[PDB]
Amino acid sequence: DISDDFFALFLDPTWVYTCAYFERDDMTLEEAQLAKVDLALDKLNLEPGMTLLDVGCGWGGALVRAVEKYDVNVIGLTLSRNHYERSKDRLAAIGTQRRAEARLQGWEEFEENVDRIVSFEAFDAFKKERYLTFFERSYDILPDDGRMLLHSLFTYDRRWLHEQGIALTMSDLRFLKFLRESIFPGGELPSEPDIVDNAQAAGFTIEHVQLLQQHYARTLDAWAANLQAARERAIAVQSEEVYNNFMHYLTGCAERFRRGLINVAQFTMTK
Repeated sequence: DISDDFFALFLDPTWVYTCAYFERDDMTLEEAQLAKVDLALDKLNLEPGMTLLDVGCGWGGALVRAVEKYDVNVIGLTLSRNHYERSKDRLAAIGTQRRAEARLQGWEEFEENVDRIVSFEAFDAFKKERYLTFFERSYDILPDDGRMLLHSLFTYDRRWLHEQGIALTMSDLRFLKFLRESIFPGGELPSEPDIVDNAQAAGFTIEHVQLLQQHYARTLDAWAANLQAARERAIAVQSEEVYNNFMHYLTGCAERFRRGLINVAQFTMTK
């Protein structure tokens, strides 16, 4: 696995490794990551004491913000031990009377009632055979007035891209191979209908779709600039091969968000 010490060289202090939201053009990376979390959590209409489930909680940045700003009980799920350990430690260091727990557990095994669900860039890594099952389970554990904010990457097919004046280049195919054949996201993404049609089949209404395509291009630019500035320490923690691979991933994904080849969006999902 890639060490937390490597990610610490280019992530902001929230340890959020998903698309930020530069709500104001002059926000720092940290302010834009908190704005992204707040943007999602505001759509859930949280009241203090509600229980929020975070599917794919990462290193705990969103849950920590959820407790601190919104005063909710939180459950975070992750299958990554490095993610679980940091989430566990950070939530315990919060001074709160609320429940704040991280679990080394997949959503497929989680069956408690919660009031609201949020998920940042976990869905686009699910198997397509689990798309509907995820929304059926999400629907089932939410109350009658429950809400879910699904933040997810998705891709476009050749024909839609052509209608938008975009074509995939040989360079784009070589990058697509490098994704699947290495350890990075973006390979085998869902389409937008994969999200919308399965969510609606499970009974959800799509209240709102907010695209963040160019916010991700800026986020990836910032991670790449941070990593370049810390290149020597990055190579010491890992290796030159890993540094160059990460730099190829970050700049290559930023380029393809700017070109419009893929997208990222927050789907406000109601019952």
